[PDB]
Amino acid sequence: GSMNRVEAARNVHIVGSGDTTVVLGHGFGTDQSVWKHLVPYLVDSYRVLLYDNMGAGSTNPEYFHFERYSTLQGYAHDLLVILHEFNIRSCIFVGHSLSAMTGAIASIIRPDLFQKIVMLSASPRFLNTADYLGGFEPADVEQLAGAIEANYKSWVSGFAPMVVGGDMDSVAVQEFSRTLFNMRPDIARSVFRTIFTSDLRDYLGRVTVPCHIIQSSRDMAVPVSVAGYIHNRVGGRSVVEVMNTEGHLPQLSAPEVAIPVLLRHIKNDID
Repeated sequence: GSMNRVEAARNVHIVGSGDTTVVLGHGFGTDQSVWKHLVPYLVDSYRVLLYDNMGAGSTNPEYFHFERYSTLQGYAHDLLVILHEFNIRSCIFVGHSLSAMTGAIASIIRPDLFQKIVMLSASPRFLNTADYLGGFEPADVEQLAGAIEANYKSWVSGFAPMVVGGDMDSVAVQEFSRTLFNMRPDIARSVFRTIFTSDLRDYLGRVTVPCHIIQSSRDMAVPVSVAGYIHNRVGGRSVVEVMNTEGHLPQLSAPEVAIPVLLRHIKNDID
């Protein structure tokens, strides 16, 4: 029989039912399993579409890293293809980390396909300027970069607790290491470079669909002022909620706080 890796790389899964579809995208170093504490609460009222991105599940029988994955613009394009191929008419897009920005970029092109956007732990740019506080100076970025290919075994066990926060013993920190270990060393490096070189701040003014902007109050990757930045720069209506939590992946590490906030913003329009 013939072969096709585009279904396998995207790894599209659909579950539940309803008039509205909710699409779930994820951030660097993880996969669609990050939404495990969210999905059970959506299925009664919504059809839920999950997908994979940012080099997730590299070590497999058939995973070639395509050239559209060199930039975030290509991921955004690939998202629009997914929406067309499953005939989505209007959708509630929920994006974690930089998949929030890929969703934002796609909504500029086809705002009719998006009812709203829900951003979680999102940032338009990680690196600092004189005027803009991304959260990282060049030293910080290269420090993290340096250890990635020297040993991927030791980098993951040091990086994973740093991003997620709290103690290392938790299942959240272990789950993130597990998904990190599915990636290859070389693919994670090229993806890492794309993350920290990315700058999407100019796009924000073009976004016209409603955005709900959610994050942890102590995120090592995202200063609290970044939620306000996005809020002031988006072109349509928007709202901000800083949760009183720690970590870049609060849906996995603090579900008791994160999940109810996500459900409110998904189910209700901007009141």
